[PDB]
Amino acid sequence: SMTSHSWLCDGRLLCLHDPSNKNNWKIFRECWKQGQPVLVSGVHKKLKSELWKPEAFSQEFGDQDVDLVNCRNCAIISDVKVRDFWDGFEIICKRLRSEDGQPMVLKLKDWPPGEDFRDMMPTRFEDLMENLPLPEYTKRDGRLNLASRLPSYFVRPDLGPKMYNAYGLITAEDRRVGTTNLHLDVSDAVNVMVYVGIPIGEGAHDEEVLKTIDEGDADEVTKERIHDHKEKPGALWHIYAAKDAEKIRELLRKVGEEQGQENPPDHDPIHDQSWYLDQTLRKRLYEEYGVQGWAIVQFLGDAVFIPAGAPHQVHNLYSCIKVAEDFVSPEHVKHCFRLT
Ligand SMILES: N#CC[NH+]1CCN(c2cccc(Cl)c2)CC1
Ligand SMILES: [Cl-]
Ligand SMILES: [Cl-]
Ligand SMILES: [Cl-]
Ligand SMILES: [Cl-]
Ligand SMILES: [Mn+2]
Repeated sequence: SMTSHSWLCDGRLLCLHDPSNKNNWKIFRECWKQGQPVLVSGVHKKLKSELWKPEAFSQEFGDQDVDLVNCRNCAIISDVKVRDFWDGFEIICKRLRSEDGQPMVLKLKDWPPGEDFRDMMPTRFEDLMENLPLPEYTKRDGRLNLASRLPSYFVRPDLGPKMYNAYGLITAEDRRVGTTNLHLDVSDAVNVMVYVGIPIGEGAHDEEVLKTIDEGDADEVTKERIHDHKEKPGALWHIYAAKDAEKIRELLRKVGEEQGQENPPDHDPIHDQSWYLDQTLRKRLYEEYGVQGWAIVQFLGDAVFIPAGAPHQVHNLYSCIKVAEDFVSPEHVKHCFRLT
């Protein structure tokens, strides 16, 4: 039977089922006030699927100049054409190769660039913004979005949205690498999975994905969602409460010193965006500092709500197109205030 919502993370994560239900705010606002992330499923069913395909981005925008990142070693591939990324998104025999002769796991950096999404892709901009869940929070002029209403005593988010495009991580060694390293944002955000590409040709990485989910600490109901085999999994997230950010900084200063890094006692390993918490580090955070997080598998059409100040990291299981919008809820406005 259709239902309004369910729970993941053993009851610690709200999952809303109908992205356009006018009563979602009643269930959402209690969890949100407590500093929890929230998941909303089904947004892909609201969108024009032909606007969110890799082949369309390559056809329309392929001659633009861009930089890529090699996810395995953080090397920058400078000043290549955006088609060199898009044409290898699903077809492994078309990917740029490292020296070792393997196909690379690449991230497309800052594309569309800065605040240019709306000007470059007006039809994509309209399709996303008209279908975002919790619209009183997430639309540029929603009644519960303070972004347009705050003085300069508050850090205001840039004009969005922002697209996040990267290949899936493949090997056993890749399990310890991030697509996006551990960081935090002073604004709230909603991140929507608009396309998942599951490859062919050398796309025999389905088996190692079914060991990542597990070691990633995903709950039994999420696992039930993986093992049912009805929906496409895109990315594994770990999110931590804003209140636990300093304890995470303490762990990462201890680990940096153990690994012979030479850092001042006050430096900020979360702002540096240089760490990915692997299974070893997540267990050390729990055992040594008493910190628990949320392990979230984002499927096609899932919207992840990330609270302001909450440290978070992202690991792509398959090739993903994500689109994110920043907003400033009244519940979390303290995180962007410039004093005390
Ligand atoms: N729409 C659709 C059909 N989908 C094909 C891909 N399926 C898949 C493939 C690899 C891993 C996991 Cl968990 C799921 C899900 C069903
Ligand atoms: Cl908070
Ligand atoms: Cl467009
Ligand atoms: Cl709303
Ligand atoms: Cl990163
Ligand atoms: Mn972020």
